Amino acid sequence: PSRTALSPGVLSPTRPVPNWIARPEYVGKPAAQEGSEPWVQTPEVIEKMRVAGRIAAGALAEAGKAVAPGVTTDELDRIAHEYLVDNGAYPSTLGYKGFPKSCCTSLNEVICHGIPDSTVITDGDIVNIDVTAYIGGVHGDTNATFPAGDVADEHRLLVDRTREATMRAINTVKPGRALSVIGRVIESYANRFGYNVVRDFTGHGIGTTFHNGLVVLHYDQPAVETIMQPGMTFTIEPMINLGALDYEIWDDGWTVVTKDRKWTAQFEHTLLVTDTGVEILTCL
Ligand SMILES: Fc1ccc(CSc2nnc[nH]2)cc1
Ligand SMILES: [Cl-]
Ligand code: NI
Ligand code: NI
Ligand code: NI
Repeated sequence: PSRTALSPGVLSPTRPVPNWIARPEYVGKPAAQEGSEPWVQTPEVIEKMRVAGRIAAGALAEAGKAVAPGVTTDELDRIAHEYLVDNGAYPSTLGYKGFPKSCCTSLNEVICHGIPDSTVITDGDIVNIDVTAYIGGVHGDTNATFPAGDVADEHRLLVDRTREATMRAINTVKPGRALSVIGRVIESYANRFGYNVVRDFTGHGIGTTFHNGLVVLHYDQPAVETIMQPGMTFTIEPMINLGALDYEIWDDGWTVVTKDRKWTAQFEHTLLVTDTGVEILTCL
């Protein structure tokens, strides 16, 4: 048997960032300056995003390595935070529209945007950790769902098939392809198992800004005319649900949970469209 429905715990004090680390503009402001930037990056921007992406990948791997029964989500945040700052990177979530931590930790029925807190991870949980680094004036964004101890077959297959859906979408990235093929591949794969792909949350262009206005749908909608072009950088980050798509937000205003409390899994990479195919920027 698995755990029952989560409730919110208490947050640790705000984690400090040394002053020599440049803040993204939106830290300390109610909203962010983003959503109207070019989608294709310059070679110099792409080189800085390789750095940001590899640091984020490091933070995710170190926090992921710690996922185990007994560990709290706040403990995962401390590991991510420290990895980012010791690498000279600002954690993009920290202060983003007031978000109070340095990564999102979303267990079980939490679709996304779980706030690291006193919540204790337990056997059979699935723990998504989503972390973004801001360094060299650019962002790199990545996430993965990690099993804690032995997970029930249905939840283990949900995680594995979500990771496979994500890799299948990434391997469709190639200049000239409609961006829509990503959602077509993800949803067709998910529907084999009777899963539902979340529609209200999407992937996004990313560059000097965290969400540059480019939207990447994870469901099938071929009316979108956008084509993948060399130099474009965006995320693929499908959330796939065992149950229905209906959701609710906690009183904290951030934590997004499935209304029927059935579990959900997500993976995410920041990608570059190259002249021949794709490069994953959030790689170790
Ligand atoms: F409003 C928020 C709060 C936290 C995040 C970081 S999780 C995430 N990574 N790609 C999309 N979302 C993003 C937006
Ligand atoms: Cl989002
Ligand atoms: Ni998000
Ligand atoms: Ni993310
Ligand atoms: Ni993202």
